[PDB]
Amino acid sequence: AKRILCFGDSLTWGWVPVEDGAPTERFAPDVRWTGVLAQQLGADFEVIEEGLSARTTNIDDPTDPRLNGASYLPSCLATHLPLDLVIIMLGTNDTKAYFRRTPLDIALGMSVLVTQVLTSAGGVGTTYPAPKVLVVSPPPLAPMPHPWFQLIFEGGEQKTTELARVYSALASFMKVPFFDAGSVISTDGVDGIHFTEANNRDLGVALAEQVRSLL
Amino acid sequence: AKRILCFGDSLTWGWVPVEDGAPTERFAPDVRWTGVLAQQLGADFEVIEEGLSARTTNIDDPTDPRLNGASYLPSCLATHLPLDLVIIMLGTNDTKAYFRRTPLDIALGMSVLVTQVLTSAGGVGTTYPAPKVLVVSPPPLAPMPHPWFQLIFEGGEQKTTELARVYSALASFMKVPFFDAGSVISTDGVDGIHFTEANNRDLGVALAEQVRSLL
Amino acid sequence: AKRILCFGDSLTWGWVPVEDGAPTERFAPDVRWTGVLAQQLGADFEVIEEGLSARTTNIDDPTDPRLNGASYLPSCLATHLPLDLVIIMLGTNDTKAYFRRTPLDIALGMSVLVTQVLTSAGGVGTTYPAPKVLVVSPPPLAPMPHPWFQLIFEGGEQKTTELARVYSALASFMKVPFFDAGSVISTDGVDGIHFTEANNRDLGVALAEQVRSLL
Amino acid sequence: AKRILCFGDSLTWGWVPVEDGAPTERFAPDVRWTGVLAQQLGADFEVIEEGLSARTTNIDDPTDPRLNGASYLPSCLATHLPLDLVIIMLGTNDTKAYFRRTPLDIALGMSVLVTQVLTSAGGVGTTYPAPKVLVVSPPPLAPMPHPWFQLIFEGGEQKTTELARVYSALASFMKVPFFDAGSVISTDGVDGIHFTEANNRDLGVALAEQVRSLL
Amino acid sequence: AKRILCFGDSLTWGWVPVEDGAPTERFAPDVRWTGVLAQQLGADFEVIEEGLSARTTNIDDPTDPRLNGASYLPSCLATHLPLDLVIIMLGTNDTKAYFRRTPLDIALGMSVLVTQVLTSAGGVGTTYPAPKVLVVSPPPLAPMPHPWFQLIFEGGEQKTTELARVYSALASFMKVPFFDAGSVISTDGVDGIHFTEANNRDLGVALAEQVRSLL
Amino acid sequence: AKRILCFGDSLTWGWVPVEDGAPTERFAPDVRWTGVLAQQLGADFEVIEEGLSARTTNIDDPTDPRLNGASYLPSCLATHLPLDLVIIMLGTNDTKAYFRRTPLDIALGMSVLVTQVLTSAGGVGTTYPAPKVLVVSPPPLAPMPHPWFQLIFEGGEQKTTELARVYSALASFMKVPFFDAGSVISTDGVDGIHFTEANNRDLGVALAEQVRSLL
Amino acid sequence: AKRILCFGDSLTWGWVPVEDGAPTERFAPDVRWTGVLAQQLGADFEVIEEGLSARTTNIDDPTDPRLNGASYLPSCLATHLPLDLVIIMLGTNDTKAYFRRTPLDIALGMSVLVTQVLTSAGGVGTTYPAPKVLVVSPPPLAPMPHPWFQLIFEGGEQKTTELARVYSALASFMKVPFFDAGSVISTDGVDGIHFTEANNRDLGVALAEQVRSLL
Amino acid sequence: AKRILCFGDSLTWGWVPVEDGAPTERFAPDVRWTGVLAQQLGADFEVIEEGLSARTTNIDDPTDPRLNGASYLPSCLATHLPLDLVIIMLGTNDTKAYFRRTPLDIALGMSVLVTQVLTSAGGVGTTYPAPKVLVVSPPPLAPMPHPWFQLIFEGGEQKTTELARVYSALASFMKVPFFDAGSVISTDGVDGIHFTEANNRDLGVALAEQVRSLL
Repeated sequence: AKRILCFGDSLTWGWVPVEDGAPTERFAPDVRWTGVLAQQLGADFEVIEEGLSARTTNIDDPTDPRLNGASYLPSCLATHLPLDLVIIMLGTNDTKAYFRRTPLDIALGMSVLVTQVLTSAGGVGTTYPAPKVLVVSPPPLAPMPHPWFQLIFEGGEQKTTELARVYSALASFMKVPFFDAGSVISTDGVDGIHFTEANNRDLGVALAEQVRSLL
Repeated sequence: AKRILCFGDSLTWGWVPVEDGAPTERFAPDVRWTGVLAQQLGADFEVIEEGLSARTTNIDDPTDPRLNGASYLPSCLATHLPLDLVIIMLGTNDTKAYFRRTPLDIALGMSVLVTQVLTSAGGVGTTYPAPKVLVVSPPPLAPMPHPWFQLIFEGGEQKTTELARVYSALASFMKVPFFDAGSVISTDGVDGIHFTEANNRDLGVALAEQVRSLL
Repeated sequence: AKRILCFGDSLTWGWVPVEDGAPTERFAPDVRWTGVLAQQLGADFEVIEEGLSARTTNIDDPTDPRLNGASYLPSCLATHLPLDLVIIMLGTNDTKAYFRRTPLDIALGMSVLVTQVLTSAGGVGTTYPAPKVLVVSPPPLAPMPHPWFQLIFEGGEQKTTELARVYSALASFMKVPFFDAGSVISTDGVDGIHFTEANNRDLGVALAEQVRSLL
Repeated sequence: AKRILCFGDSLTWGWVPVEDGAPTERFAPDVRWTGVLAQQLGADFEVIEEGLSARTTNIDDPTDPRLNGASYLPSCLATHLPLDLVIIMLGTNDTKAYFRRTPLDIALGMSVLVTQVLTSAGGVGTTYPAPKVLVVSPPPLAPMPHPWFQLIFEGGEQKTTELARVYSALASFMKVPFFDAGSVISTDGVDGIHFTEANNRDLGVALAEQVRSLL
Repeated sequence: AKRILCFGDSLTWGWVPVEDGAPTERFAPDVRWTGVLAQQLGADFEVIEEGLSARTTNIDDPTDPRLNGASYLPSCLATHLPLDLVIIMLGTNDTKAYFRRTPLDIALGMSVLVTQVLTSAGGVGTTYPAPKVLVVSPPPLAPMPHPWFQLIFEGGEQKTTELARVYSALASFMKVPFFDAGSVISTDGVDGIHFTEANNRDLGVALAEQVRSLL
Repeated sequence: AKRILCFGDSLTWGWVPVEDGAPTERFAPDVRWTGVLAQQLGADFEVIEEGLSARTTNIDDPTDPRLNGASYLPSCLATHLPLDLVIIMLGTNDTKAYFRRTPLDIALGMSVLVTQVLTSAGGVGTTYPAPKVLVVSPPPLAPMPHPWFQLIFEGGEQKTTELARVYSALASFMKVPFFDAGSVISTDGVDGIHFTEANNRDLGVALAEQVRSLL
Repeated sequence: AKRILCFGDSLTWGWVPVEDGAPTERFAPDVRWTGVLAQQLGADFEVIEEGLSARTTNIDDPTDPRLNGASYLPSCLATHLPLDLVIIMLGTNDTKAYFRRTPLDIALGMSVLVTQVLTSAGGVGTTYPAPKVLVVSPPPLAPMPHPWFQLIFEGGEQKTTELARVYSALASFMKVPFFDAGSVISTDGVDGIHFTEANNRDLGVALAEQVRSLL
Repeated sequence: AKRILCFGDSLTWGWVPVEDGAPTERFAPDVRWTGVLAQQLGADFEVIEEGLSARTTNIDDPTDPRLNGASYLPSCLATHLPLDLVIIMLGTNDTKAYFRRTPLDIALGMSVLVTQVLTSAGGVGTTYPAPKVLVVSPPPLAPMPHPWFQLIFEGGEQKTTELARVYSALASFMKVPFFDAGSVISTDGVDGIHFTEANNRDLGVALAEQVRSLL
């Protein structure tokens, strides 16, 4: 089978949006989009789920040492070889107010991740090739009813509206494929951040189409 | 299904032993012991493969920044919740000559990993409990025909022979389960380090029994 | 007896406000609010005083390496187990001009401390549970007659007026108790920063009621 | 009342020794030696308990970031002013095999702590003087039935036999008070490391005499 | 022959401008300005090419650890002794938006490099003198059709326009030779950043005159 | 004799202002103000000159690792015991544009140096007392004809007009002596930054009066 | 022409051995082995000289920050693309007594450099492939008359005798070419470390044959 | 007057030996050897005293951050220009048992200091040349009655006896002046470490001769 690694944040993990913000649980394996992707691709594909809630592209979060995507991705790639394609959907967490990042800064973080994929051939001690990479801008954020989410994401809705543009430009320069998740879904979870069951279905179906076309 | 994360090194990844040392490829999904484990346990269980070749317990390798297990594990656990059990088989790489580690130093690295599993409840924003842990000593190393492996593993065999004892002592102190892989297989790969198809099968069958006893 | 850890800054230590700014002394053990709290609760409770003047939530002070609350709290918690409750009143120092922090930044520092309490079960080698936590916003700052305090707290009053709102939002999200010190006292010390004897009395009496409600 | 800070490790915290090593609980407040000390001294004195299990003099423990005594002590001293005396009993953990420390190295660690006490006058913004210091060597370790404790303390029984000598030499050089806990008790806990109820009583009574002599 | 080291970025390496941004190749050795310089100077001179694409004066690039000029230059000078002149043309990369540098900041980076050249006498174990230095401001950037170049260089056109003035002031203060590449060429490459064949020729001819005037 | 340490920057070293900016020489020992101070005090005082050109209060200069005053002062104090008084005149370099410091930031740097003086009793192995400290604001800067000095000091003329205010407030709070050099001289050097012969004489005479009054 | 980068230490730079140890000069361009190599190969090849005296494989020298080969090589490769072959001769400096390195440690450093070459495709923004690599063990060291060289190289002659073996093993494992300089020359310089004119000729001739076999 | 910087440790500061080890005071200005040197040389020379008790050549002391000679020297040299000669007597503290240094390691630290002096021309913004250097081995240590000194200097008598040999070899290689203090005095202080009045006189007279011979 061809092997597809989905690297991302809570949107990849499958965070169930709740009115009280947190804590929550994971969408069922056949409901979260990575599962819908697996189902739509079929049994000659294997999907590997590497979504970590709150993960950023390449910035340390002072509240939690686990969340720097670029710190983890090289080790993850070498763990999962052989791989055919890595889907990277990140950037939503980088738009939190405390990071004070512009859309460019976020695209630069994404560029680091893209380069990690492109330079991954061989892993540790193998003959395996580098996978391809698909850069995915997350859908724009929506208004958030929970006061804490409103606070931590101040300015974030605005910055997420620019990610499709800056990620498309980056992908074009780096000669790697791009897909805008916002082109097929809006962020419809009750919290303004996460995905509904239908959001997950629609993105999984859309990404299966992208994956088939790329391989 | 109950979820089992197998955190380890090349022995968990499925490195195919070769006479010329490296490079190599991965054992087929149903051949490597993690796949044997999955097949033996059947559909009431799910296995997650997190084996990274050359990984250590908790020591940076000056040749490769990807290999410190303890740097990666917390992020891995939070990625994969919900989990029921983490099987950790590490320590072989720590016995390389260049690390100058004693069996105690290696057991201390394992202790860090055990604590990371025991303190993992909730992950990022969830209601999930911590998984159980199973500490696994790898089998003793064997004579290595390739001169580079002989060099990098000088003194290593003797240290691997002590890991069942030090890990059992650690596990008893921390009140967590222990299993010695060396109690069911010898290291029979042609390189003196990695596993044959039969080694993989025997370990997968043995670990399935261990999993059933714990979950 | 139930053990209550009071983790804070000079307002917890008991700094006596003086017209010449500094130096000063500590309020007497029966006058500072932690002592009032102890007296009001009686012998079924033991109050542990951990107030360090000038302490911040989680930011290094360039003038003094002792003042990062988050650097100290985990060691403090493991020292003081068994614990039933940790009361945290911090954020006033974070509002000093030189830190250039917003109310959100300060609430994020508070979030780090909350998580350190919530994840403290066991300490070093024990069977003890984590304590509960009570997040306390300090009262707003008041006019300051001393020229140096005027300088270092420029913009601070306005930030302290926002802390009840941002800490309440945080506590709600994290599902932990919140209390606003500003709901029972104003900052009445002559320096515009610290507490009078009556401020200490009133806060100690109010907090005893909070403690009894939680334990 | 005169204020006495007891800075130490699990022997100050009051670890209850057990046959199975860990986990355990704390001796009751009236049983641990810091409580005995307080009772023996009476109302003219106040005892502050700052014992952290596994704490070293001044060395980072790779397994736990909380354990470097010298990292914490300056903040602790400024927290607890006004102080009349600091009793420091540390060095047992420094004798663990993995630290590879000699008795001299351990005494040098103690020297750092002594200097932190001697240089602590004023704290943050106060008129208080520096407290006196009392350097205390812990009793020699004893045979340990638990295999993990045997492993981690290999060579440590021997090193602990030398601490009275090297600490006495240090304290003489630094012109500060010294007391050997081994002059009054042997390590009689079932694990070979920690104190019995009677050890706690005997040491508390002995230290009360030392405090009265100094204050 | 007198030896001339040309230390720079892609403008010194000889990056061929392309409409799709990247990837590209190097201008031929007789076409890039360092080769024109060598040809124009003739046999009494020797040119050493040390241009690294994307290199900055003295600032780490978060996307690529190879790019800090000041990290490399001292090792490079000691490698190439004996030297008569070092031509330094850098600053263009420093004007990328993500570095948030002012013309002054960039001139201060150039100052570090100048001092590295001035203090280079002897290298490792030699009797050789320091070379002279020639500070060169790059020409102003121009409009960039590629959306990714436009993004990463936002604000850069404006900052590059100031480099001749700030570098001239620096060089005057430091009492070292200065030349403005913008005095003889405009940035005519199709991407708005790199040099055409004619730009290379004109700059090489001009720099040959500067070299003869200094050596 | 009483021992007076003069800790400062180029204005303490005795930089001779020159129209061409740099390089320069030092004023003669009887002309620089530290020499005038010595003469005025007489031979029952010993003046120790510790002026380092370009030194800041407590901020690293990216162009030169020698220039952080606070990195050097504790070692300097311990070198020169016994000492009666330390005169600190710093802050001019902190006003350089690249540091992006406010007058408050610079006063906070000064506070670190004051504390280092006040906590210096005993040095290494001695019985000697801490010296007193005299905080001195440098005179305001003047117009600078040299384009490099104009560049690096942009915004600094205005900041230096504020140092007397912020340093007087700091000194008042810390209960240490203050003197404004601007109260007796203007910056009359041809470069707008450094002192003329008369500026040196007038400041030395004034500081001798201050020293006598303080001891 | 095909481009050959010679990455090395003083043996590549062309250090002229002298009886007084240091300082010295460089062998003439037609005498040092890199120039003999160029002459032997002729105009279809281009030799790039990157030898830095005292350079180590991958270890910082406490006396000189310029000397870590692995710190410099990635930047050097990207500078000099396009490249066809990198010849690496290093390890002599790693045998200095102060580094306390074994032959394995030195071969591990070499491994880092080999990996840097193998992973160098593309450089910064190019279409160029990775060059091939040739690992070269230096000849064994000889007796040294200068007392300082005797001191700093104590144990080094014995370690250098082992480098051909360990480098051969490493090269075999990594599936890259290997050549032992010691197979064609002995270290005949008067200082017991550096090369004579004839040593340079013989190695240049031998390495030209090696190059012709690879390209 | 020519300016002579005496850079050293307690032997340069003028530590008065005492039977109780520490604390002590400084020898009077005309009794410590730097003052003897000044009196002997007379008014055409100016001696600058830069002796810091416990200073090492270039190693951090874990007990005291002030003691790394190499961290301080470059800033000191630039402070004290113009300079004619730097006399460096260091290495005694590096022989303390806890540093685990060999004589070679200490000579390498001295080499760093020598290079700092040799490369000091110009300082910050000046026209001044580098001073000359004189490398001075301290005399051999002697038997020590104080138990703390016996402990911390274990192995030091042997190592200090080697310093004249290794420093002479170093100075010869580096082509700089060397003088052995042990050629004119023995360490006659009652503590076995520091100098008597006569030791000071004898060394000061000897060094005056060395200074005149070099200048």
